[PDB]
Amino acid sequence: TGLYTLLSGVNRHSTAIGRVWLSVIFIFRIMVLVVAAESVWGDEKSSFICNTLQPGCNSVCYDQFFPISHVRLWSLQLILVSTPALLVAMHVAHQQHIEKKMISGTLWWTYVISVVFRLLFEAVFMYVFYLLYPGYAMVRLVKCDVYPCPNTVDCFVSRPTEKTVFTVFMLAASGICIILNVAEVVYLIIRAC
Amino acid sequence: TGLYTLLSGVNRHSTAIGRVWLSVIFIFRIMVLVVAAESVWGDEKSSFICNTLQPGCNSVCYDQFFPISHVRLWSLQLILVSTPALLVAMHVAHQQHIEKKMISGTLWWTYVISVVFRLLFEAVFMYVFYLLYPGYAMVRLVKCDVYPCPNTVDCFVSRPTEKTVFTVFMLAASGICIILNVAEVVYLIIRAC
Repeated sequence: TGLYTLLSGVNRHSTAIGRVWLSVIFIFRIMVLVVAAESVWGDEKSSFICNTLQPGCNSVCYDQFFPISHVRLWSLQLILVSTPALLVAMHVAHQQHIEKKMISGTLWWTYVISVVFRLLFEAVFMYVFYLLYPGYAMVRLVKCDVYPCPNTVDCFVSRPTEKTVFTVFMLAASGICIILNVAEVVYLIIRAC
Repeated sequence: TGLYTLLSGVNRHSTAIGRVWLSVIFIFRIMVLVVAAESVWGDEKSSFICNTLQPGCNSVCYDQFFPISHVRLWSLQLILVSTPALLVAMHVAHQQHIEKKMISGTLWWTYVISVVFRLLFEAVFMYVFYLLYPGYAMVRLVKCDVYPCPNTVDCFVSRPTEKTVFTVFMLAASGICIILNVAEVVYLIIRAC
């Protein structure tokens, strides 16, 4: 869990919000993603079927309706969100090594910049999820007319309801993280002056 | 066999060529067609297969390469060739009935016109066979690119060699019939003057 708290962005300049609340939500998202990765999204493509005899229609319809899986989007979001925290940690380690082999304002500015970047990454991933999948709910039946499928064919999705439940969980966690990051930057600015 | 000789065109004005030679060739063609109709052309479409998974490609390729079967063409040719003979026979019966209830030149002209029409029908059927199937030989493998078949597919024909043999027999018989009809009209014209 120490690696997770390091990836969250815990810093010596962090207040209570960034040290005890943001890290817990980060670990919660990690755990939910680990639980839901291969259990429920494992057979997303192998169980995807369409009512047709046309060869190759299943693959093209699946690619049309799922350009990128939800789990991969969440994994990329977590990696990109955790990147600035470890960047700051490596910078701190470099500064301490330089001190050993031989100010606070630089640390403060680095922390606020990293928090802003985390907020930006979370916001852009929320926006791209909204673009790709406008509704939080997943439907049982989809209509596909991509070549080489003739006319329009019916295709059926695996586990729509469980995927909807996990999507709601993940979106709520991301929204809470965005709100907490905004509160963190506002609190730091207020404490500055 | 009497019905066959009636359908050949035997008339009281017929010479030896039309009475003993043409009728025999007509009966020979009838017998060969009866032998070859369903024995060798029976499974022409059910055994026609193509190397593909595309639904509907077998039927469209068969229709593209065999617009009308050889056996049906020969049957239509025989029916149309035999039509003028029975037309003449019915006209003779009508004339005899009119005589009973109450010249030779009319009979002579009707006979020559019927022979000319038989020659024309045989010639046009030979020409249409040449148009549809330029080569007398049938090939084992054909290349088909008709929609919905993707790209070009290989399709295989049933009994190409036996069909080639029977085609040669039928074409030779038809050519002999054409030559005999031309000889008949020339001989009748010569005897006229």
